[PDB]
Amino acid sequence: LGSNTHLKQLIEISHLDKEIDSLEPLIREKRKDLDKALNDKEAKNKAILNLEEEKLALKLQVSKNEQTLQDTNAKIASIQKKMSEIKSERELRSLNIEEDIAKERSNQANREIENLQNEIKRKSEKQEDLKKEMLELEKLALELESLVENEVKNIKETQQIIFKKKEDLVEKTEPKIYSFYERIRRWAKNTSIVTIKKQACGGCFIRLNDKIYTEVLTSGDMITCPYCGRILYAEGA
Ligand SMILES: [Mg+2]
Ligand SMILES: [Zn+2]
Repeated sequence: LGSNTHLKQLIEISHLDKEIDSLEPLIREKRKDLDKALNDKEAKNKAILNLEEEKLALKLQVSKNEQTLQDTNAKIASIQKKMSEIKSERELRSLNIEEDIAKERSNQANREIENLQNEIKRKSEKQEDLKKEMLELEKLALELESLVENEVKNIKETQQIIFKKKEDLVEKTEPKIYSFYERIRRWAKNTSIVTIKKQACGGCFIRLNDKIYTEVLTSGDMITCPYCGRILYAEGA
């Protein structure tokens, strides 16, 4: 089926595969502060541009309010002109009140415009803030980058050395045995070879029946789990 020396050979290889893989989180850890700075800087850059779209919409409102304020003031002017020419003096008190409503609407527009302009200003202040933060983050990225990339390069060279060792080991392995390993590794990755714990597959955790548990411990072969297909071994048999 396999044989214990073939099992040994695959255990050595599978450990070198795990080494190559488990160094991937290491590269990520090494980059964490640097990637954080770069990603925060990009997020703040987007926030500046978003705030610019909001300032644009607000500036459109300022302009719309400004047109109605122009209309309102023309109406005031027109009411006052009518008061000058008058007619009688029924309407002097009447027009004073017409004018008063129009004055109030013009006071509302002036307040609304001032309010919008205030919101615009707060956004421009926030933009200046973000811009300063972006520069601190660039300063940060530039500091971290020299070492981080050297550290990562040294780690890559280690994965190559590990792979070179794998080549040497694979070259000494019965091609059929290796391929049986690789076929399972396609889907199972680094849970390809597992130990028995309790009486269950160390990979799918479903209890192995008496016949199979005995077979793994007693016989000098290499057995696969009947539920998931993984290679199984007793840590010492
Ligand atoms: Mg008056
Ligand atoms: Zn299993």
